[PDB]
Amino acid sequence: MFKPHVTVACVVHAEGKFLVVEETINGKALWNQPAGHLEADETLVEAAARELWEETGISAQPQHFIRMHQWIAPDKTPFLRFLFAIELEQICPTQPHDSDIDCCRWVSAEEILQASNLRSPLVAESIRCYQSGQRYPLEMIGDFNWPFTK
Ligand SMILES: [Mn+2]
Ligand SMILES: [Mn+2]
Repeated sequence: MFKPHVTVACVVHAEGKFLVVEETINGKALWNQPAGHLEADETLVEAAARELWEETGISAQPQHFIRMHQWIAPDKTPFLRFLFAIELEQICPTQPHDSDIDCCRWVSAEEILQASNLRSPLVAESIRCYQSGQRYPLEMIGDFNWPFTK
């Protein structure tokens, strides 16, 4: 049965900047949203909150649903990437709990769109969706008669 990879990602915004994670991937440092795979017996939204925590060490629940992109990666690996928005009042400290993460930067929209080191083109598209003002309720992609405790 064809299954596809399912990932979650978060636009995090505060004081006019966005949070970005810097991973080194074979020798170069790239930027992504905080993003991750969805794991088993997990809610998308739950998954987004864990990947945020793991990649940045921020405790925050995703606040809205921006959009989902379905795309294929350069090596033909298929994705359903669920994108979310969180707003905070101010830039908050960060501390990744994942080894693969080198660091977090808080950066302007135009730095992300001009940047030549993005992990994929969805990283800038993401900022383009955010900026369109598109958001939705979390309930758009929510769970149904979930067996486990939230
Ligand atoms: Mn991760
Ligand atoms: Mn992960």
